[PDB]
Amino acid sequence: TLSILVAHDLQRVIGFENQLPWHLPNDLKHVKKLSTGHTLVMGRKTFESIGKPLPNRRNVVLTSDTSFNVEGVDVIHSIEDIYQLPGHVFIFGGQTLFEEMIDKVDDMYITVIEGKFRGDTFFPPYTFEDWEVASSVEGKLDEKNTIPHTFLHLIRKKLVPR
Ligand SMILES: NC(=O)c1ccc[n+]([C@@H]2O[C@H](COP(=O)([O-])OP(=O)(O)OC[C@H]3O[C@@H](n4cnc5c(N)ncnc54)[C@H](OP(=O)(O)O)[C@@H]3O)[C@@H](O)[C@H]2O)c1
Ligand SMILES: COc1cc(Cc2cnc(N)nc2N)cc(/C=C/C(=O)N2N=Cc3ccccc3[C@@H]2c2cc(C)cc(C)c2)c1OC
Repeated sequence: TLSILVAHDLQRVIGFENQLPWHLPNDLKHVKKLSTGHTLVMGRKTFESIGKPLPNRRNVVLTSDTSFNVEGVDVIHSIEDIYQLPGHVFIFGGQTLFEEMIDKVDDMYITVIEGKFRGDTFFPPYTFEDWEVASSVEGKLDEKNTIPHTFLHLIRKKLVPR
């Protein structure tokens, strides 16, 4: 399976100055539970923002840098390399990789951050006419998680005659 994994706000903001605009620990635990034991594919800028690979999963970084080499990170240099990765592959970001892959993935795990943040990077527009809501689960709010959010699992709809 090839999946998108993303958090975006009410206006599809995903980042500001190479950081998540929001502080929401519950969504990082969501990311952890979905992607442990599988593969994350991310662009170079997204990797440098995190700074080190996330433990207990394959970390794949897409870059044009022939010199790129980080311990615990596998490097690919073209989009076509993604389809050769085994197992469940999650497209992890950022805007550039999302734009290149949104028309190719089987499904999307989207955390909708129910707010309006200042951003400089965005998830591409998409329509629920094209995507079936396999599940929609409201995140629970508490002391450390104060922004309403919704976990969506969207599966691409099949085009059928009538
Ligand atoms: N909210 C979320 O769920 C989420 C998730 C991830 C990231 N983000 C945010 O997204 C922002 C970064 O997005 P971004 O688009 O600016 O950067 P990005 O997609 O993370 O990285 C872009 C880089 O990836 C490499 N790349 C992309 N496509 C390629 C291709 N076809 N072939 C070879 N290399 C390729 C290039 O690296 P080189 O220039 O080294 O060749 C390119 O400069 C950050 O603010 C981050 O916080 C948000
Ligand atoms: C730009 O910056 C980033 C972007 C994204 C992309 C992304 C965010 N959300 C959605 N929904 N989709 C997305 N593709 C992720 C991250 C997160 C990286 C991070 O440190 N952990 N993540 C998972 C993890 C797994 C195992 C051990 C440690 C972690 C760690 C973490 C886990 C837990 C349980 C709590 C905390 C506080 C951290 C990121 O760094 C801020």
